[PDB]
Amino acid sequence: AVTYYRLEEVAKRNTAEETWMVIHGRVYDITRFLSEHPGGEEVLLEQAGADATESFEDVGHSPDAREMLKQYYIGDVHPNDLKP
Ligand code: HEM
Repeated sequence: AVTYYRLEEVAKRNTAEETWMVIHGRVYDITRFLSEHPGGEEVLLEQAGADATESFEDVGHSPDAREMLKQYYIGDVHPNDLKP
């Protein structure tokens, strides 16, 4: 039973205390990654709660970073929130 979030709840996690992001319709808690993030600490906080999809793809991220993504996954965006 995969879990769901809602953009709204996602959005509440705009801090360093707790960092969430949405990439390709999956939510993540990046909280712990920041320090590891080769491209920056500030870039991500710059988009907490946000759907950085467009952003992360516009910076080109590798398959390796993609794979890294799997460890910070917390769920997917609510279907009803999915934008089709
Ligand atoms: C969990 C989310 C993210 C993960 C796991 C991740 C991972 C990585 C990794 C592994 C690299 C180094 C080389 C590569 O694999 O391409 C990298 C570089 C970088 N990423 Fe991220 N990234 C994430 C989110 C973002 C976002 C949202 C942005 C922009 C808003 C961003 C901007 C950058 C920049 C600027 C660099 C390095 C400088 C450059 O290559 O231009 N990253 N990231």
